[PDB]
Amino acid sequence: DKAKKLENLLKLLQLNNDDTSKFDHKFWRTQPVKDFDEKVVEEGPIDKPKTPEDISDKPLPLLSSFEWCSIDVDNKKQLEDVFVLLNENYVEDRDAGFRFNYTKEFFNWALKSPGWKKDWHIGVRVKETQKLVAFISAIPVTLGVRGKQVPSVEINFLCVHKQLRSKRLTPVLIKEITRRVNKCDIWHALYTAGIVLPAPVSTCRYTHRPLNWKKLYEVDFTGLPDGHTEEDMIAENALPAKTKTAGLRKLKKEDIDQVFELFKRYQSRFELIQIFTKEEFEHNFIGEESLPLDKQVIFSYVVEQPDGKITDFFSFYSLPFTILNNTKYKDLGIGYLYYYATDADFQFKDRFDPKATKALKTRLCELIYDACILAKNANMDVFNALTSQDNTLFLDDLKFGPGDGFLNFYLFNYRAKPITGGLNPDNSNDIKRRSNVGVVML
Ligand SMILES: CCCCCCCCCCCCCC(=O)SCCNC(=O)CCNC(=O)[C@@H](O)C(C)(C)COP(=O)(O)OP(=O)(O)OC[C@H]1O[C@@H](n2cnc3c(N)ncnc32)[C@H](O)[C@@H]1OP(=O)(O)O
Repeated sequence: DKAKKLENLLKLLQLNNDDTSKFDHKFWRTQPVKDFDEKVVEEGPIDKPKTPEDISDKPLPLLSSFEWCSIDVDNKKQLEDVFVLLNENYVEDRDAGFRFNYTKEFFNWALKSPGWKKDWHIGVRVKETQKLVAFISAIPVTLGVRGKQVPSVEINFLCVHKQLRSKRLTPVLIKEITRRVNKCDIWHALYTAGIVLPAPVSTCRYTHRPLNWKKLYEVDFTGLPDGHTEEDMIAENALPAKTKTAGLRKLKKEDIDQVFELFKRYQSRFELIQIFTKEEFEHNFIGEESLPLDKQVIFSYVVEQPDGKITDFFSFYSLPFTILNNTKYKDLGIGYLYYYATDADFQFKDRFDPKATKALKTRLCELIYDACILAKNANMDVFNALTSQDNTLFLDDLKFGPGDGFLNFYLFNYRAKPITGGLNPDNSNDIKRRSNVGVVML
């Protein structure tokens, strides 16, 4: 009642002409989640503490015709099954012009994270045919939620085949993967969606830096502004071929220890983060051995000083679209800004000091300017960033356009207060406060 009131208001805040994928609440009403009207007095779990023994080993009943299944990443045939199911179904509109293009290379990187368990890469198949019709994945991480060590799981890649959509099969998937994670002494999750569900702990906005404006326009992924020319836009978004900041090079393995310190030192300013083990850190920021440029997933760069000191670190991952109804172009290169760290504001006591901000800003501008060059050179056509972290320092100056897509962050079975998503009351970039959202989901 005051739940629906505040939900409609939340939906109105986020109203737009769904860009990409975007889908009274009988399922979540029965779930360990913050409700909209609920003010949080103290942060912590929602359910009374439990043990694996209160949770059964028998998987939840599916309707007649279906069956569960693990997916072994390493098993080509099975892996392929996932990205076929995704690519064909992961975009609402069938004739939208674009399709997701999840590669084997990509899921090998994302789904094989330290502690990954094939039983957490869940699927559903038709009994008779063995057709994979639904998928959800879980991966282990300890989250940092305002100083508190939360041992949790990251749910991503929920997908249900379009032909049997709206069949309340999503609850079953969720319950079942909750079951499998509860049965291993994990009681929380971090999930993000573009859709508004009961527990938005945060909200950020997608933005786009054009790297190849001409192609972007020819594919209808960007507009031609009023009183402006095609050439004008080309000229406006023109990037140099070579990066500008001295010291810049790829992230070698030998850098892990020095970077990992700089990263958790830097990251420890945000209220919601993932606490990285040197193991999982190394896995995220160095991809499969020698992939070609059109298959490489994670791009990580560092700034080495003459004396060998590592000062800065930024990363980005590729996730291409397939472009359908278009004679000139078959696909669209998409870079996403990932995790980064810099020591440029370290010699300052307060993050929000006008001087500490000025310093951090002109550095982030330098680094992310180069990230763009690098991405363009990696043959990407557009560069996405999320108003999260300290992103709001450079988004505008670096010609990151406003993008009509919102990302809400959620915590399962845990209540936390609103965390700055880098947005103002009116959805413009909060350049004064920036964001305390430290995690970057896929
Ligand atoms: C350690 C404990 C474990 C923690 C577990 C964490 C669980 C959280 C996991 C959450 C995963 C997020 C992480 C990601 O991967 S977010 C990425 C999800 N991907 C997409 O949305 C792109 C492709 N979309 C689809 O395939 C859709 O058709 C899906 C399958 C998503 C919805 O299917 P459909 O449109 O054909 O209808 P339904 O009959 O199946 O189900 C309708 C009910 O389900 C609720 N719903 C619908 N969509 C979502 C959604 N995206 N997150 C959460 N809930 C969702 C909805 O509110 C309604 O419930 P209620 O409002 O009446 O109550």
